[PDB]
Amino acid sequence: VIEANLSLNQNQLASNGGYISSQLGIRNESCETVKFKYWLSIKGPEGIYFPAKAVVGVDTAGRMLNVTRGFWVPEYMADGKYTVSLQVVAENGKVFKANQEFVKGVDLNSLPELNGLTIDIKNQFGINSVESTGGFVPFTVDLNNGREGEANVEFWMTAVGPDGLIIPVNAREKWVIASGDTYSKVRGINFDKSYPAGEYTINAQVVDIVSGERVEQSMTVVKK
Amino acid sequence: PVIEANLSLNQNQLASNGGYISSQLGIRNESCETVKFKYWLSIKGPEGIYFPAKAVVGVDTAQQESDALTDGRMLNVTRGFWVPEYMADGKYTVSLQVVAENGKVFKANQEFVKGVDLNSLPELNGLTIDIKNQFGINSVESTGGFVPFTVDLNNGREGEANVEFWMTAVGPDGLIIPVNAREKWVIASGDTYSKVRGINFDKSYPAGEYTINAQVVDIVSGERVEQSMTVVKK
Ligand SMILES: [Cl-]
Repeated sequence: VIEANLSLNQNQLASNGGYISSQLGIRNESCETVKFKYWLSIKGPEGIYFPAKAVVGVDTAGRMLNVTRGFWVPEYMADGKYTVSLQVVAENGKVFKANQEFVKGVDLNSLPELNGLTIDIKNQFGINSVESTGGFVPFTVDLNNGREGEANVEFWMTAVGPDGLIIPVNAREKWVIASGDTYSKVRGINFDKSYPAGEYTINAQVVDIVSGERVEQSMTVVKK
Repeated sequence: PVIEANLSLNQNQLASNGGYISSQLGIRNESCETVKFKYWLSIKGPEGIYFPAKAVVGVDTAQQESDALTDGRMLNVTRGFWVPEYMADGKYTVSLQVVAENGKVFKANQEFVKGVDLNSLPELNGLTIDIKNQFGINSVESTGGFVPFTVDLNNGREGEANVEFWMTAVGPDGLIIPVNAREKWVIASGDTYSKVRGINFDKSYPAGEYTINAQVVDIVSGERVEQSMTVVKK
């Protein structure tokens, strides 16, 4: 019905930021013509959300839409990982999204880290959705202390979902991790049948309580 | 309304060094029959902070377990949490949330502040930020509606303020809808920048909660302040 595609000309910025040029493709492939609205937005660390392209309505009367849109990422924005999202909502309510990530001030293919303490938190089996009748999704957590000295860390997780829900996934834990050691666990969330349908962001936070620096890791699961 | 939830905090104002907040949680069954539900207490704060009220000494292995209340009866529990110094100064929302077995959601929220005054506008060092749902429209019909917001930035500094401003609506299905494009304003000392910007919720947008999120940046100091307001599409 609609196929959305997003390409970024570049994916890695230095700490001072820079310019990213986006190529947007929206294809109406089906037999019927289609009306939709679309826009381009960015999500980043520290609760940053910002627009790159305003809401525009399109009636494919179908064609193929190709648009280039760039945006500046200023130095003041936090170093870390950002997600650019081309979003389309069709007249019938169907939602289509094409996302791409860029990083600022950190390496694209490295684990997030707090000055030598690396944070490896993953959706263990890559389960991106669960049935409306319920399902369970396990996550792996590995905090590896690559420093010469000990790391004093705090860790927790919530599920930020529909209807303003913020569901606890992992209570606040505190660990003193020796040099060279790793804190490892697997933690799952059971999505009970009663939880509302929609998108949940599994939000993991790790803090070095000595430096006071905090790193967040966000992972999406949809309940159908 | 099967369930009635209530929350109170023992204090609503912390210094920048943080502190300890005790909460009183009340969940009453108003229905004529037994109700089964799950409930939890969570906190949302500045800089994208979200955290659960619970802290454990070792490894958290607990499940989110259901409770039940027979006709007329009530659950009263107390929960406390530490707000560490490292957490950003600003406004926090504590939310008691209840999900009944039937899928119905009930919430009771209270706010506290850390390192800022309780009854004062959000501010960037003398530049105050006053952003409001203009007519107090908290929801729109599933068939669509429009909600205007007032924006007033008062520069109480001695020199001019250089700011960047934008708004989005963070909604269901991972939507982040542009509301106000990124603009840069130069505001003289003593002046107020005022505008009105609204968002049209098209009929086609998904039902559920939208957080209208306004962000203001002092582009000289690099400091950023957010203001979040909720609109529900039925
Ligand atoms: Cl205290």
